[PDB]
Amino acid sequence: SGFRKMAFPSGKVEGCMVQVTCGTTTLNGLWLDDVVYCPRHVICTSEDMLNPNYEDLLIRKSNHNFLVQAGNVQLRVIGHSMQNCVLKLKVDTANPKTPKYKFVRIQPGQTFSVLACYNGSPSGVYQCAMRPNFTIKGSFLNGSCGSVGFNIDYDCVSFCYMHHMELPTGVHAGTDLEGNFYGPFVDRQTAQAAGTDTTITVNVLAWLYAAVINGDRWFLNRFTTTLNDFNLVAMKYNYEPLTQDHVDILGPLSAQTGIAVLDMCASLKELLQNGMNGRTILGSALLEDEFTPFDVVRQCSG
Amino acid sequence: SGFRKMAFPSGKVEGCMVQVTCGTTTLNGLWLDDVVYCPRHVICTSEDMLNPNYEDLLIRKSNHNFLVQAGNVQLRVIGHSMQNCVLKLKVDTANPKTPKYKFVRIQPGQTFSVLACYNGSPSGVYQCAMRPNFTIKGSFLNGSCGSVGFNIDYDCVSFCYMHHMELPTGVHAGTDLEGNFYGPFVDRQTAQAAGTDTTITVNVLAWLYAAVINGDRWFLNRFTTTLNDFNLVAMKYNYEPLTQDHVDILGPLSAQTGIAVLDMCASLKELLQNGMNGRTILGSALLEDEFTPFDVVRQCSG
Ligand SMILES: *[C@H](O)[C@H](C[C@@H]1CCNC1=O)NC(=O)[C@H](CC(C)C)NC(=O)OCc1cc(F)c(F)cc1F
Ligand SMILES: *[C@H](O)[C@H](C[C@@H]1CCNC1=O)NC(=O)[C@H](CC(C)C)NC(=O)OCc1cc(F)c(F)cc1F
Repeated sequence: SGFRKMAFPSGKVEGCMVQVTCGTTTLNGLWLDDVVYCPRHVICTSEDMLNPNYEDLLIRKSNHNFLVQAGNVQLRVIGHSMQNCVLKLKVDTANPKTPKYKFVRIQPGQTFSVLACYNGSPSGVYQCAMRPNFTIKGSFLNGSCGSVGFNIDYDCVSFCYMHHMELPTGVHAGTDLEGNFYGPFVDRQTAQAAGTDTTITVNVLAWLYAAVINGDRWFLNRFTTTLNDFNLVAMKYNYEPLTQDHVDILGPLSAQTGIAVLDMCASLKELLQNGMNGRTILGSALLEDEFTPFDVVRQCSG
Repeated sequence: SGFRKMAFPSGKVEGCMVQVTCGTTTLNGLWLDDVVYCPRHVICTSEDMLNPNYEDLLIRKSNHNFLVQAGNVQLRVIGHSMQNCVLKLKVDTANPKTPKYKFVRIQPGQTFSVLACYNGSPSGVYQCAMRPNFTIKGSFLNGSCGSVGFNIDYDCVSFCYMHHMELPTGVHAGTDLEGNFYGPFVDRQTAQAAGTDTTITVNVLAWLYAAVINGDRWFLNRFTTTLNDFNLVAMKYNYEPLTQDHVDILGPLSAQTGIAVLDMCASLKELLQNGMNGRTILGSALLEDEFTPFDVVRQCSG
């Protein structure tokens, strides 16, 4: 009973967070086996940030320019390299707490847990969706770079995000763990604009199924719609098109509730056209689009 | 930048969760030093649940009736006792991962992180407030009992909640770690009603300060109010009275934003009387009351 935005338990990742210092710049790194991963802008200084030439900056560095601190213990850096926008620091000690892990590059609309960290020390955990415009709506202050996002599946941690920057609109941008930015962003100290965002339709439908599973039924109707006709209304309200692949993904939730997917689409259409009229769904006065179908199944039951 | 509902990192608690089995009943326990804490209704059966006599049920049990599983390892139960609504199981092994910890009984309006668990295995983490009617709005399924709520302060875990039951309205009730229920509830398989709930005024004000710190200023006004006059309007909208102690607690946030507390009260009064007119605050169309002043300061900065 109840439905909450829920993060994965963070213990397996907490044991991987370290502090990386280069000069007067300190941020977080991810320590897996004998490698530490961190954002390459740790090697920048005050005037570098505007438009840094990272290959030049890195060639001017040596191993002893990097300070890695794991709790109170200093780790010796014995090699360094740059891969896209991430720095990889080889250290003399393999992390004894390295979980089973993978690196994954996620698609827009997928969610993950963020372990916000400062100075190598975890601060809090929360759930984020990769927006269609490749930003996330996080909570990050100075010193948070190198915090990572992840999913957990049977004690295997899939890392999918490393934090690098904030945009002027207060949203956030970063890379996969191979250092490739999500979206068009670059790691420079400049105001960068994201594309216009859209609402993740398949997630809104998943969340309406969660509401029914939890006993919220007031928005259902007897009407039905075609997929093409639903997507015409979706365009008008800046919702992503719903594909047949999305319909199939909602299959299990549709089977558990007995509500056909295109039936739930007819409910969403009426909610988009008439509003909620002062009612709420799962406690929300706005339609929620940061729960995937997987998130709903993981948390709901019978 | 950004403001998110954020849980504490859960690693220190994950290493304390075990499975407790009595007969065909399985739930979660908390393993600290050589004691396992769990809800006493683990010793109930099908017909016991309606109105169990727990002292009778426990006198009919012996140590070997309790199965404790820590991961794959079985722990030997070498003693047992009941304290209020919690069972305490002495085991032959002290938990090597026992954090520094305290047991605390919290006041309504305070928040904590919940580590939802099933079969001794952590499932997810989320933040909850103890409501004025001593329920929490959680997400708990069959098998979740014994999941705990906690706060963390400089690597000391303060445990404040253990989960025992759901109410017919879909909210949740439980005990402190000494086994005393929050609120009037009892651990019987019966429909129990909570008192009428009210909104946590000091938390709503804290969250309005978070919005200003984050650049949301549209709800401010030039007007001001007295505390007595604010509390007359609070009663009309089912808000808790604001005390001078609450005003003092909001001191730091007021000093950082330059907005006097009674000035922010005048904003809240106008929001209560006129609504938001289709605008949002920190992404919310409803006023949020599950962030304490401490939560805001912990997460916000300059
Ligand atoms: C790394 O810790 C930090 C995270 C930021 C800091 C505040 N909240 C965050 O998420 N990342 C940065 O500070 C990056 C460093 C660059 C070298 C990549 N810069 C950044 O986020 O700048 C944002 C920015 C910059 C300019 F110039 C603007 F005009 C607006 C703006 F939002
Ligand atoms: C323990 O795991 C479980 C947690 C519940 C199960 C579903 N969601 C939860 O949070 N606790 C219980 O099942 C307790 C056991 C009692 C012996 C304390 N019962 C319970 O929650 O019942 C709720 C209930 C009971 C009756 F009879 C009703 F009519 C309504 C109702 F909500």
